[PDB]
Amino acid sequence: SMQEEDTFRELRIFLRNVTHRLAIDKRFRVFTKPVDPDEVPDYVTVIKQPMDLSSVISKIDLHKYLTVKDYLRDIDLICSNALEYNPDRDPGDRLIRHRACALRDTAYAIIKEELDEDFEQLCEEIQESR
Repeated sequence: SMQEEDTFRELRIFLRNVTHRLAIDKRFRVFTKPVDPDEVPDYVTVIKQPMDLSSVISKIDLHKYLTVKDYLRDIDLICSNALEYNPDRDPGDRLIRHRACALRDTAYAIIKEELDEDFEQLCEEIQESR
């Protein structure tokens, strides 16, 4: 219905807003474009589902997230790809691992403070009925 649209438009705007607060943050700059294949050749062999804040944005715009839960799962993938790819054997590794976790935990904290539970519930029921 019209009212379902209203709801997803509202969702999309909230998701853009969150992604961009993540993206302007200095610590998270390295998550704002795809790991470049030509510049990191074996990434693709280890990491099967690549994800970064730019492709999250396109996905919002192509209406791929009907819930916040689905959006969070993609932010979580950004983090876990990074923990999975990066060895954990020194301070640079340590820096990047800490930023991935920070990204993930910052996304949760923002959603948690700002997302009305009745709004997400309504998003979930609309998806469950499709």
